[PDB]
Amino acid sequence: RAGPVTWVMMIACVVVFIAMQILGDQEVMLWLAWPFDPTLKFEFWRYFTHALMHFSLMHILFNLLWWWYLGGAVEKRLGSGKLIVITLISALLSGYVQQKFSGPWFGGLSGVVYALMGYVWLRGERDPQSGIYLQRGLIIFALIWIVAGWFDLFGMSMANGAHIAGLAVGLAMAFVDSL
Ligand SMILES: *C(=O)c1cc(N)ccc1[C@@H](*)C(=O)OCCc1ccccc1
Ligand SMILES: CCCCCCCCCO[C@@H]1O[C@H](CO)[C@@H](O)[C@H](O)[C@H]1O
Ligand SMILES: [Cl-]
Repeated sequence: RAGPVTWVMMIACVVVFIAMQILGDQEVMLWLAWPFDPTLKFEFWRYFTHALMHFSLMHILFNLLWWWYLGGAVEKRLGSGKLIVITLISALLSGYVQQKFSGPWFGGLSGVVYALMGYVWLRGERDPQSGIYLQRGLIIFALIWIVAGWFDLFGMSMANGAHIAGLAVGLAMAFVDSL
């Protein structure tokens, strides 16, 4: 069974997605988006809660599938705290990069997913004895997912910088952990 962090993130993402359909996207953003006014700067949740908002059925579905699988394996084999820190750092840095080039109106677990991909793969590669690795088939489907994003496939128009930021964090932490 999926652990407490894997579970609560999925719940939170569904609750927020529901809230977005009922109230509208823009209204949910006013509460959860990255600070878009200087007066909102000390509302600390906003540097993270942008990761809980999704705009498309397809990104929430696939973001949560990857989260469920990679997050779940990290949680079970390496503990809940590990998953928390990976999420918080990747959300913060991917958010930071995104807002820098495209402004404060954005959201999604896309960045956090890149970080779990990076983490799980590089950790399996460098430190087999940890128990976690990214299976061959999944490397392939991860790469297709990455490629679909990079080249704007399937009518998608996302920013690459934030995704790079997320992957960098996952690699960095995998590097640190395999010493
Ligand atoms: C982030 O949300 C993101 C990042 C990348 N690189 C690709 C997609 C997404 C969102 C997502 O999962 O969208 C669905 C893509 C998809 C999956 C399967 C078939 C067709 C399209
Ligand atoms: C560009 C010139 C005008 C700027 C207008 C920006 C107003 C700042 C909005 O603040 C936000 O208002 C929301 C509802 O209005 C609340 O949900 C939220 O708690 C609050 O933080
Ligand atoms: Cl989305």
